[PDB]
Amino acid sequence: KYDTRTLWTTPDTSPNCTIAQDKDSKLTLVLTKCGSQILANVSLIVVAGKYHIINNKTNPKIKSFTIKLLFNKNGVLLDNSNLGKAYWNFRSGNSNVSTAYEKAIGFMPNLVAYPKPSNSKKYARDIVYGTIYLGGKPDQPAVIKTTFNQETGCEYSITFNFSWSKTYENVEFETTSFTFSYIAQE
Amino acid sequence: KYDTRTLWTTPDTSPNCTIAQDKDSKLTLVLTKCGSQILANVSLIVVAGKYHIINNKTNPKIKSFTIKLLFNKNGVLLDNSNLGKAYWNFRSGNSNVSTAYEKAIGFMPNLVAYPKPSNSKKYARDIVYGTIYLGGKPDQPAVIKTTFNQETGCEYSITFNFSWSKTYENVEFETTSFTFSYIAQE
Amino acid sequence: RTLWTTPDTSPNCTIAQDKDSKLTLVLTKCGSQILANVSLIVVAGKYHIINNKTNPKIKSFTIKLLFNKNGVLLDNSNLGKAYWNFRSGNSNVSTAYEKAIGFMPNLVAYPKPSNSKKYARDIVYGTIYLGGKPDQPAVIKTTFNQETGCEYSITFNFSWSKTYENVEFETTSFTFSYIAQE
Ligand SMILES: CC(=O)N[C@H]1[C@H]([C@H](O)[C@H](O)CO)O[C@@](OCCn2cc(CN(Cc3cn(CCO[C@]4(C(=O)O)C[C@H](O)[C@@H](NC(C)=O)[C@H]([C@H](O)[C@H](O)CO)O4)nn3)Cc3cn(CCO[C@]4(C(=O)O)C[C@H](O)[C@@H](NC(C)=O)[C@H]([C@H](O)[C@H](O)CO)O4)nn3)nn2)(C(=O)O)C[C@@H]1O
Ligand SMILES: [Cl-]
Ligand SMILES: [Mg+2]
Ligand SMILES: [Mg+2]
Ligand SMILES: [Mg+2]
Ligand SMILES: [Zn+2]
Ligand SMILES: [Zn+2]
Ligand SMILES: [Zn+2]
Ligand SMILES: [Zn+2]
Ligand SMILES: [Zn+2]
Ligand SMILES: [Zn+2]
Ligand SMILES: [Zn+2]
Repeated sequence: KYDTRTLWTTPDTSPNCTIAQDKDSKLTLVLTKCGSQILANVSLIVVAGKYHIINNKTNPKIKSFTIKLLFNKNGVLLDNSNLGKAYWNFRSGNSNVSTAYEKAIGFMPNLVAYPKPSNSKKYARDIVYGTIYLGGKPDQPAVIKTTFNQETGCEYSITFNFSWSKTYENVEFETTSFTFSYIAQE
Repeated sequence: KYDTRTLWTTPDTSPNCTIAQDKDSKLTLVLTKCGSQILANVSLIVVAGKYHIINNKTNPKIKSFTIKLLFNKNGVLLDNSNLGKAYWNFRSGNSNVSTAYEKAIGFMPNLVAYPKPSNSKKYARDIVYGTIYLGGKPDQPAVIKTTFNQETGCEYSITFNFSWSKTYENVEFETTSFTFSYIAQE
Repeated sequence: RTLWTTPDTSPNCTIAQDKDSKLTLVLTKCGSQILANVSLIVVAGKYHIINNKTNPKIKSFTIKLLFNKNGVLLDNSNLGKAYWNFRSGNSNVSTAYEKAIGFMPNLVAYPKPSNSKKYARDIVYGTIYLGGKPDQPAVIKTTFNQETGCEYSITFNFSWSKTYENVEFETTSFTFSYIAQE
């Protein structure tokens, strides 16, 4: 059956995301609608390019990057997002429904909770911080900062900024999972 | 909506909470019922009075404060709570249903999991800890400690204690969001 | 919709000796994701009172839940089967469940051990606090489907790095989620 309460990337490892080069990563993102809140589960695997293997010995200034999901007024993912549109859809089993969705407003971050930009200092409640671990190692933390509706050129957005303090020496950027939630638009 | 699965403060910024003076803050709290667990999402904006701008040079020992939600046997908010009664109801759209609810036991913290204070041994599982960030700045952590059913003068309670260890100088007390869950009474 | 240990404090888990602990675990199915809430009370034995001045090398322990093709708990799990069932009130359904595959950790998200690249996404880390004291953290590492001799697994490793002196191992609560098998 069509799982109309889940919007996801599918849980496979095929690259679906472009951070620095085309399809250099798998963002695994599952949004499950529990009424007024979306329960969100996220991880990242970088498979190629600039962020695949971190070396802060050779490149000490490379300490963060950003993955943006931008949505229009109907909750449809915009082309300029880092996440590709071909496997972002409602769930069917371990895959997606066949028809590209036309409406997902119920999965969008609430605009009264998280107003869009701006020319307006905004309240911090539109941010959630967490920590994930590279390679599952407990001494390899990175910060995942999630921000709602702070991108311009869209109606809604979810942004993930990944950052770290440690001087990583050939560490592959693939992460443990993090769960959060946010208030839904409808 | 008439969303009988969500009890909330609404997502607006109208001050609804009294910490040190009348309506000096907006507590944004959303309780969403996923069967036997309540999914909770919380943030705080202090808009005026003593806790609005922290200055620990002027006030070295102001390092914490508490917001309490106290409930009767039917799950109805009691007026000694810091959150105002007019701001707390079942969801309708971005607003509240027009008349106060009579029962919300399904939203109350489970008394077997989290007993009221008594002569019996108190267990730590009635607490959840998280860290939120003032102004969304990653060097401005504060701890949110949430405690279930540990107030007297009520049948159920949810208490939020906000505290910090750093010496903050002119830092605005408005927070990022935190998600947690707890076991429901019914 | 809810698989759980019941929320009472009667011991149901064997870490170092028979029924030395109460694992309170609640798994609620929100569709494609399981919402999980976990805490631990150790009541007796080696892990009840931590004293790292006396015993410097007692710094971690593991609790394993092993499941077969049907989502049924295998009896070599640390958690006892008598206690683990679908909710009815504050107790359990009268009969033992035959099926809960919809509560199992998804095997494409979280594959069993293999001879291919092993990804970290099958781990969730959190911190809980012993005695509810903010200066007594311990790490709770949760891992999906990485045990052998089972179809599915959930494992909780508890560890700490501070030198605790006479600290009772009873934790605050931690919530996490994971992608469901179906
Ligand atoms: C409830 C609660 O929160 N309790 C905490 C209490 C409590 O606040 C007080 O007791 C009051 O009640 O405090 C604990 O800490 C006591 C204080 N303490 C002692 C130490 C040793 N060092 C020192 C240190 C300090 N800094 C400051 C920079 O840090 C921040 C900041 O700017 O303030 C913290 C922010 O949260 C962070 N922001 C974000 C968004 O993340 C920022 C940010 O990153 C930067 O600003 C950049 O923008 O930074 N730095 N050092 C702290 C310390 C401890 N270690 C041990 C080794 O570290 C790790 C590791 O990397 O290996 C961390 C890792 O996450 C962890 N892994 C896991 C899975 O948990 C591992 C692991 O435990 C071991 O490796 C074993 O495998 O350890 N290094 N440096 N710091 N603070 C307390 O009382 O114990 C903590 C308690 O939770
Ligand atoms: Cl009022
Ligand atoms: Mg909705
Ligand atoms: Mg102490
Ligand atoms: Mg299912
Ligand atoms: Zn790689
Ligand atoms: Zn297009
Ligand atoms: Zn290491
Ligand atoms: Zn302000
Ligand atoms: Zn001001
Ligand atoms: Zn600063
Ligand atoms: Zn004890």
